[PDB]
Parts: sequence; C-alpha cells; structure tokens
Amino acid sequence: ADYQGKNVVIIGLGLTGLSCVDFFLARGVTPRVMDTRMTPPGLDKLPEAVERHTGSLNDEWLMAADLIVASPGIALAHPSLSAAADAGIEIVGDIELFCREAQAPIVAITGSNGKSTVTTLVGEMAKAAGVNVGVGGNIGLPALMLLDDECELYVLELSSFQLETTSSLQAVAATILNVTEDHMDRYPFGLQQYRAAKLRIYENAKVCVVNADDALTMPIRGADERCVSFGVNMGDYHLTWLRVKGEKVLNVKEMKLSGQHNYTNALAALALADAAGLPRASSLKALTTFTGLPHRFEVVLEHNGVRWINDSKATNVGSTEAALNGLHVDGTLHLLLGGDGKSADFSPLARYLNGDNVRLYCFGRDGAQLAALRPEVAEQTETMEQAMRLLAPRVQPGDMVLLSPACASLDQFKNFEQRGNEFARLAKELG
Ligand SMILES: CC(=O)N[C@H]1[C@@H](OP(=O)(O)OP(=O)(O)OC[C@H]2O[C@@H](n3ccc(=O)[nH]c3=O)[C@H](O)[C@@H]2O)O[C@H](CO)[C@@H](O)[C@@H]1O[C@H](C)C(=O)N[C@@H](C)C(=O)O
Repeated sequence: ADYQGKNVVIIGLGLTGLSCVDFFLARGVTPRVMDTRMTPPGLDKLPEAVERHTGSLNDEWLMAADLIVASPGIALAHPSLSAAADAGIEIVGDIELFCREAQAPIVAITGSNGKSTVTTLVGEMAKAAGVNVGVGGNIGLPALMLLDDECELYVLELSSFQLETTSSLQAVAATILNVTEDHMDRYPFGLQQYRAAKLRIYENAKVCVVNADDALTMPIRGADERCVSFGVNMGDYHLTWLRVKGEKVLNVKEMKLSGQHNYTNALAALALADAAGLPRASSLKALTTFTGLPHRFEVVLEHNGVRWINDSKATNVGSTEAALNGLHVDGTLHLLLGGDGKSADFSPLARYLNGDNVRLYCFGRDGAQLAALRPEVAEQTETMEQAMRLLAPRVQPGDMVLLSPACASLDQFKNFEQRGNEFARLAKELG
C-alpha cells in the first residue's frame, strides 16, 4: 500500500505504537502520535521530529488525518474514534498494516488463555520442518517487527482488539480456540459483540480450525467446507491416542506434556500445522519434544548481586527493543550487542540506549555500527568472549549483564542457541 504524502496519526505509544512509528519513518512518512497516558513507555523513544500529544487525545489531529492507526489498547467505540469514522477517516491497527505488507502465509490464532502455548507450538512445528518462521503478535513481538523478505511463514497470536481493526487478513489457517468472556469493559453490548470480534479471524481464511466442544468458535452461519475441528472425544482431531480424521496418529506417551488441556493444545496445533502445509512428520516430532511456553529469558547466573541474562534469541532489533521495555535494572545494564544484523534497522535502537545506567559491549560483524549508536558508553571487541572479559571486572551488585544482541549469530556461531550456551559458560567462569 502507498502512504506517501498521507497525514498519518498513531494512537498509543506502547510497543505497538512504537513499531508503527518506525514502520512509517522507514517509508519516509513522519506520523503524529498521541496517547491518553501522560507518560507512555514509548514517549522517550521518539525522534524529536515526531509531533506528539499525551495525556488525552488530540481531536483536531485525528479529524485532520488521512489514516488513523489505533493501538489495540484503545476502543474503536471511543467517541473520538467514532467521530473520525463517521467523517470517513480510515482507521487501522498494526496487524492490518502488517497483512498489507506480508509476503509469506499467515497462521492466525486467537481465543482465551493458552493462546500463546498453541502459537508457540505451531512455531516449533515450523522450525522442525526447516521453515524460517516468524512468531509474533499479541504474544509479545509486535507483528511489524517481523517483516522480513526472508521470513517464509508467520505465526500470529491475535487478540480480539487487534482483530477489530484488521480487514486484510487472509490466513492459511485460523482458529478461535474458545470464546470465554474477558475484557468485557471493551465489549459492553454482550457476548455477541465479543464473539463478533474473534470471528473476524476467519474472514478469508483458507481453513478454519474450530473447537468441537465450543459451538461459539464456529463461524456464524454454521460450519463450512473450510472448517476442521479439534476436541476431546469429538472432532476431526480428538482423543490415550491422538485421533486425526479417524486415524490414530500418536500415543500421548511419546509427548512430554500430559493432561487434557495439553492434549487439545497439541491437537489444535496439529490441525493448524497440517492446514499450513507443514509435513506431519516434523509436526509430530515437535509434539514429542515440546515442553511448553519457554520463559521470556534464561537467567544463567545470579551471583554477587548481579544477574546474567541470556536472550540470545533476540536476533533482530525489535526483539532487543522488546527485551528492554519495562526491564527492571537496579544498577547498571551491561548490554551485549553484535553479530550479523540488519543495519537498515539500527538507527531507532539508539533511542532505547539513553540514561546514566547503561553500558554497551559491541562485537561481531556489525559491532562498529552498533557501538556507534551511543559511542560514549560503548566498548567494541571482535568477539563476545572478549566483550564479556571486558565487562566482568566492571560489574557491581545490582547490575545486570544482558545478552540480547539484536543480530543473527551466523558470523561467529552455528546458531543463536550456541551463542547463548557460550554466554552461559562464560558467565559462570566470570561472574
Ligand atoms: C492492551 C494490549 O492489547 N496489549 C498488547 C499490545 O501492547 P502495547 O504495549 O502495544 O499496548 P497499547 O495498545 O499501547 O496499550 C497498553 C495499555 O495502555 C493503555 N492505553 C493505550 C493507548 C492510549 O491512548 N491510552 C491508554 O490508556 C491501554 O488501555 C492499555 O492499558 O501489543 C503487544 C504486541 O502485539 C501485545 O503483546 C500486548 O499484549 C499484552 C500481553 C496484553 O495484555 N494483551 C491482551 C489483549 C491479552 O493478551 O489479554
């Protein structure tokens, strides 16, 4: 889509809002942004060129917009947004922007509780088949931070909020795991209004994975030829053995998790991966190794009042930004950055590195550019080990050593997992 020369206004300066701001700036469009909160988390992350209004909405800005991008945290029913809509001003959310740009199929997942687990599993099933997969959305990493012409499949966890502002989603496979009322303050007209939001996920979906045990997850107008279902004792995928299309496929003894819940999660996940075209071989393997939703970070050592945190999986700028958001650091943050990154996306990261309590240790191929984000507090070495031996004598009680590289590790390691193990070993010897 073209946004050149449009008056764009973004509502919400949280993770989503910031991703949108960067999305637009990276296309030569300077948006105006607002948030009803006086000091939203992304306020100090904006470039000075961006006009901002916080503490309330600025209605003149909204009414003068060509496009309004509304974060999930504000309701379309808000009088300011209702007014803009009546005047015919287009309103979209980050997921909508994402769908317009995506060049790979999308598996979409929504429902209430357990959403993240099913999303994560589908992601693993894709990893097992060797698919460069991008997992994001409501699960944590804003969808727009995943855009990459290298990505071969996207797995998105979506909230009813994101769904209300999305119109161009055409999922290869979509599901509403269940419909259980939550966030009802955002749906004052009842369960039907609430159900309607989730149902949007099936619009133009190639295959709709439905919950045989929850009739509300069926698209309105009964189930069609696109619908495949999962359930405990009923459905295309059901239950011990996992039954699929009438044929047993796996004895639950082969998977690490147990319990009904963990089984229907595995079934819903398989139904989605089958629909997305992933080989059942690899999907089943993933089901047999899956040990659940991983922790956000791996604490490799906590000694002398210092925490050494491994987030080697943050292979891009958006992930590192996500790791830094709301990060509690009692003393100084010794941030490790480096490897093979996407230089085109480095500039915005500098805005997350301000303050008197942050030190950068940059290494690898793009270490020089990374260190250049804020030279005054950065050290530059060739390897991560050198960088760590550098910081070791410098840490004091209360500090945090964080490996959240913002780059891939292929220039010096076999994979980010190995880079993380290296970090674990070195932290134990040095901390
Ligand atoms: C509220 C919400 O939808 N949160 C999701 C959102 O995070 P983000 O930080 O971008 O949220 P936001 O839209 O800025 O809203 C955050 C908070 O500020 C408030 N808000 C937002 C804009 C504004 O003008 N005024 C205001 O008061 C919202 O009411 C909310 O209290 O985008 C992220 C990336 O997609 C999601 O991971 C994140 O999910 C969290 C984990 C969540 O609680 N989501 C709900 C929906 C859920 O899963 O139950």
